[PDB]
This record gives sequence, C-alpha cells and structure tokens, in this order.
Amino acid sequence: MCLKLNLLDHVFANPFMNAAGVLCSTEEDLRCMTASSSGALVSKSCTSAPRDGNPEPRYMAFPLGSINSMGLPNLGFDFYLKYASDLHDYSKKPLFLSISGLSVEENVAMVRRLAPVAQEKGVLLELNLSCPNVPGKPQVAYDFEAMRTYLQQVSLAYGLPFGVKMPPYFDIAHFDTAAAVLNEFPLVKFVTCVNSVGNGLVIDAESESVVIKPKQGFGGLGGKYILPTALANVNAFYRRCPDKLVFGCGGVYSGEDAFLHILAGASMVQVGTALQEEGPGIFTRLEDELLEIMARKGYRTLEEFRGRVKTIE
Amino acid sequence: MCLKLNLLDHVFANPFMNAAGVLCSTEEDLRCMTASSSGALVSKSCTSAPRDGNPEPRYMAFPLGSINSMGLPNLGFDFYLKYASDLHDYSKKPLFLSISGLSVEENVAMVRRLAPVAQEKGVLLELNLSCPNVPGKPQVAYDFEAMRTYLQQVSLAYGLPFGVKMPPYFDIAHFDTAAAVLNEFPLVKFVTCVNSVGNGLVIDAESESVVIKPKQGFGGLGGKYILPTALANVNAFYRRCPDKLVFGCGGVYSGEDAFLHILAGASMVQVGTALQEEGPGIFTRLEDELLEIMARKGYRTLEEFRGRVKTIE
Ligand SMILES: Cc1cc2nc3c(=O)[nH]c(=O)nc-3n(C[C@H](O)[C@H](O)[C@H](O)COP(=O)(O)O)c2cc1C
Ligand SMILES: Cc1cc2nc3c(=O)[nH]c(=O)nc-3n(C[C@H](O)[C@H](O)[C@H](O)COP(=O)(O)O)c2cc1C
Ligand SMILES: O=C(O)c1cccc(CCc2c(C(=O)O)[nH]c(=O)[nH]c2=O)c1
Ligand SMILES: O=C(O)c1cccc(CCc2c(C(=O)O)[nH]c(=O)[nH]c2=O)c1
Repeated sequence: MCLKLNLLDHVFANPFMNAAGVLCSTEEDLRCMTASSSGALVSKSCTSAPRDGNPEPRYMAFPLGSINSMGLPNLGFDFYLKYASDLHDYSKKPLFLSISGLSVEENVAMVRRLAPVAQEKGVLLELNLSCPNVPGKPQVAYDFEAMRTYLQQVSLAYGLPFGVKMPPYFDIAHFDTAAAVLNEFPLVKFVTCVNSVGNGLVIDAESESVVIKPKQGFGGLGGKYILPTALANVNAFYRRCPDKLVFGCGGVYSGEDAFLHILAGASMVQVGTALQEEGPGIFTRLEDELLEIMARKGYRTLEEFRGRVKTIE
Repeated sequence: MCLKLNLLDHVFANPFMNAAGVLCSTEEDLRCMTASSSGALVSKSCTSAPRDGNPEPRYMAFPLGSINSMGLPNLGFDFYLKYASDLHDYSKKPLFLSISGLSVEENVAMVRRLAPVAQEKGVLLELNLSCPNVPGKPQVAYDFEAMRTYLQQVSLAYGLPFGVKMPPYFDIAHFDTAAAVLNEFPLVKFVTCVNSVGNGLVIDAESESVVIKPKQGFGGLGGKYILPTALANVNAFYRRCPDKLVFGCGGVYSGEDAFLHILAGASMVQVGTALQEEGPGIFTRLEDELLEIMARKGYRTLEEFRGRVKTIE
C-alpha cells in the first residue's frame, strides 16, 4: 500500500500538506512543517511588503471549525523568496510558495522575481485569487474579468507552471464560468479548491458578541462547516478542468475526510483549521487513517480511487 | 412567557415558522403546521403548474445537516391559492405563500391572482429568488440586473407589501449591491436570509458514492453547516436595510440558535432541516429554550435584544 504521488515533476511521500496561512508564516513555522510527516508545505500568502495584519482577536476556533480575518499578516515576499532560494531543504519535501498581491501589478512584480528561483530550485507557485482587489469590488476570483486579467499578466510575467487558490462557488454558472477562465491558461497546472467560505459570522451566545474584532466580526469559515462545499468545488473543477490537477482543501480532520477529497478528484490534500488546532502531529494520524481505509477497501494506490466518486443511476 | 409579536400588520404568538419547502407541500402538511405551536407557516414554493420534481433520493440528512435537490416539486399555484383563500384558518396563525416561478412573467401571473386574496384574507407573499440551474446564466439573486427586473415587475403586478427569500452571499461588495437593489423597492418589507448554501456535495465513504441522485449529487446545504453563513447574511441585511424586516433562516436546532439569529437582527426565525428531522414538536422545544435563555439574561422581550449583537472595540 502506498501514499506516494508524482506530479508537477516532483515526488511526494504522501498527499498531505498545510493549507496556506497555517503554520507557515515564520522561518520557525516552515522548519516545523518541513520536520513534520507532511508530503509538502506551502508558505504563507505574501505581499511585496511585510504586513502586521489585522487587530486581534482575528482567529477563533470552535468544535465545528474556525473563522478568521487575519488581514494577510506576513513577513514580505523577500523573506519567502530567501526561504525558497536559500533555506528550504528540498531533499525533505517539496515547497510551494503562496503569493497574494493586493493588485495585479504587485503580483507581476513578485512572480518576475520568483521565476528564476522556481526554475533553479523547483519551488512551486500557488497564486491566491481568493483575495481583495479594490474595496467595494468583489474578491478577484469572484470578478471573472479581473481574474482573467490577473492570470494573463501572471502567465506572461512568470512563464512557468503554477497553480491557483480558488474561493468556493455556490452556483453552477460560476463553476462553468470560472473553469472556462482557468482553461484559457495552459500554465495553470493545478487548482486548489477551496479557500475559506467568505464572510460568515460567529456569535457567542453568552457574551452576545462576535468573536473576532475586524470587519464587525465577519470572517472566512474553515473546518467542519465547509467539507461538503469543499468537496463540491474539488469535483466541479475536476470535471471541468481535465488537463489540470485539483488540490483539495477544506474540512479535513481525518483520513476519511481526505479519502472523500481524493474520490472527488484531489491530488494533494491540504489541512488548515484541523492543523491549526491539533498541530503537526495530525499528519501521522491522517496518513495512518487513510492507509487503514485503503487496506479495508483493497486499494493499493491513490490513483486507484482518485476522481472515482460514484453517481447514482 | 410570552414571545408574542406584531409584524407586517399581523400578530404572531412567537417568532418561529417552518422554512419554505419543509412540511408544507400538501394540504396534510399545511394542516400539520397549522396545528403545531409555530407562530406562522409558509407554503412550499410553487409554480403555475404542478411539478413532480427530481428523481429520488433527492434529500438526505446527517448529523451536521442536510443536502437537497428536490427540483421544486409542488402541487401548483392554484392549490396553494385555494389553501390560502378557502382552507387556512387565520385564527390559528398567519400564512405566508412562497412563489417561485421560472420566469418573471410566471411570477407576475401568480402575484396578480394572489393580490385580492392578500387583501381579503391577509395571506403574505414570500418571493423565492432561487431557481433550477439554466446553463449559461446564474440564479436570479446572483444576477443583480435580473433581480432588479423581477422585483420591479412583481412590485408593479402585486402592489402590496411582500418579502423576498435570498440565497447567501459571501462577499461584502455583494451584500452592498444586493441590499441596494432591495432598498429600491419599498413594497419589499421583509427579507428572508438564507436559502440553502448552494451546490454542496456529500459523499458516503463506504459506498464511495454521492448521496442524492439529481445533479450528480450536488445540492443545497442546510443545518449546522450553515449557521455562521446565515447569521452573517441576517446581520448584513439587518444593517443595510433599516426600513425592512429580516427573517432568519439557516441552522436553527435550538433556542440558543434562535437567540443568535435574533441578536443578528431576525424578526421571524424559520426552521428547515431541524424541522424535517425532528418534526413539528420542535416548535414547543424551541420556544421553551428561547424563553429560558431570555429569563436567565433578564430579557422580557425580543425587542430588547433584536439586532443588538455586540462588536469588539
Ligand atoms: C488562520 C488562517 C489563515 C489563512 N491564511 C490564508 C492565506 O494566507 N492564503 C490562503 O490561500 N488561504 C488562507 N487561509 C485559508 C486556508 O488555506 C484554507 O483554504 C481554509 O482555511 C479552508 O481549509 P480548512 O477547512 O482546512 O481550514 C487561511 C486560513 C486560516 C484559518
Ligand atoms: C427539503 C427542502 C426543500 C426546500 N424547499 C424550499 C423551497 O421550496 N423554497 C425555498 O425558499 N427554500 C426551500 N428550502 C430551503 C429552506 O427553506 C432553508 O432556506 C434551508 O433549508 C436553510 O435552513 P435550515 O438550515 O434550517 O435547513 C428547502 C430546504 C429543504 C431541506
Ligand atoms: O486582508 C483581507 O481582508 C483579506 C480578506 C480575505 C482574504 C485575504 C487573503 C488572505 C487570506 C486570509 C487572511 O489573511 O485573512 N484568510 C483566509 O482565510 N484566506 C486568505 O486567502 C485577505
Ligand atoms: O430545481 C432545482 O435544482 C432547484 C435548485 C435551487 C432552488 C430551487 C428552488 C426551490 C428550492 C429547492 C428545491 O426544491 O430543490 N431546494 C432548496 O433548498 N431551496 C429552494 O429554493 C430549485
């Protein structure tokens, strides 16, 4: 029985990795994720300049998942580029670098500088499109023309295979439109579904108060709340983007949750909230649990079941 | 006690009602809701003509909620109109009729017929903006120009105060645009937030299969999965629509959940999945539990806390 994967010209011991934003902001974090039994890691979404992010409390977790409005706190692109170029031990596992510029121009500037390092060290780009552009306009991936512009500009500036981190969608028309945009861009080799379910609101009954300070308490949802939404998006894009990989993210707490992602179409499986809550020991548990389901079903490899969710009649 | 309230020129014993679609399709279902302890009832969303809906299984529930692709099965507008005109006992509680035509013209045709009944009997209209997927275009409430058309045309045709059933939004710019549309229409006196979270996908690990037959397993999510989404939409519209009422729907299983909806801004609180799962006895329990939380906090009225969720700093 094996969890090994080969994609994007890299080898991966197993499909599990952190989700961007979790356990990946500092050099300490990235060393920790490297030391863990995950098959890969991704660095925190970065901007050109370092950011403090939003005031605290800006993350909170609960039995059914988490809410956050972190505000993109990060150490700045130069830091993550140096990590990828000089610090990361690529003999341990592959590295993804997540970028999330606040304008197309900022993204272009970063990718131009990433490219030689991607070429020479093999660091892989994850471009976060589930992010803000202009206040009063929707996030980029919810604005299809903006999304097309970002991908045209980053494809030209980078010129190397990359992937994109997508928000969840809720309307089949959006699945159709979004996947068609992505399919215009041959350098988009993987699609990560999904980022948080946007602008939820958690209220504490006792205090009668929201639980995060930014945005009057509104923030992105992760965790148990979002698994079916995550699965739908993985499968929607898996069906619609046959020449790309899909990575799954959302609601993974167990090997069974990972198995469901993989049946939906996931290649890599990212872990956000559950990793935030449990710490990097989760990876050995998820590995064991996934191998146990495979053994019971007689599956020897991931490809024997990836994308093989059955439909009814 | 007591949880009695007045809205929309009607008196309600308590703020609870079924969510459209649950326990409200047949005359039997409507008489069952009327006999319950709910403060109101709403009928199944109807078309001009009867519909069988989609193939079974088309609804499934789980510990965290439900998924459905019912396909708008209903007995047709003439049936619900006759129920409102002739069979409903308005001495028991108010009745809302939900309408979900597949075009503007079909809604206009139904609402012109409903108007005299509304005048004579006081039946209330909930206009459902969600609809079956049509390839090439989004649902009506995710197309702000189509939504504006629908409300212009229904406003003109109906001429009386009515409400609208909204899908969830996930983006602050969308809240701003949708609320601005709604505020163009003075006859829209209530907004019901939210319909199911669209196009989720539940997979059964043992069978390696989706759990509903239509749409390759994709369907709307309700229950525990969607409470924070529902609260955010309730509050977003409560803040943006000061001259309207907001009705909360999504994730209510307990009086605590109702309390959170009301803190967010809800006037009425609708119950879908938990009603489907527990049956109409749930209303006595929700009432008792809400009144118990009120008493422990010192609240004598719903108005003392409606909309009074606290923010940080
Ligand atoms: C604290 C926190 C920080 C996050 N920061 C990022 C980020 O910087 N870039 C991004 O692509 N996603 C970010 N996310 C989203 C996660 O990557 C992930 O898509 C989402 O949490 C869903 O997965 P989950 O259900 O495992 O949490 C963040 C999530 C959390 C909880
Ligand atoms: C079986 C079923 C049928 C539904 N049919 C309708 C409908 O006809 N019209 C409507 O506006 N919403 C309909 N809904 C959505 C619910 O009214 C409600 O918005 C949703 O289930 C979220 O509430 P909950 O979390 O309490 O389930 C239906 C929901 C279910 C589960
Ligand atoms: O700066 C923000 O307001 C903001 C809001 C939503 C998303 C982002 C991008 C970074 C990010 C964050 C974050 O840093 O808030 N949180 C998530 O759950 N996913 C993400 O992609 C930034
Ligand atoms: O026929 C459908 O695929 C469909 C999809 C979404 C919405 C509707 C309208 C009726 C409805 C249904 C339904 O009857 O399937 N289910 C819900 O959760 N909300 C609803 O508003 C019908």
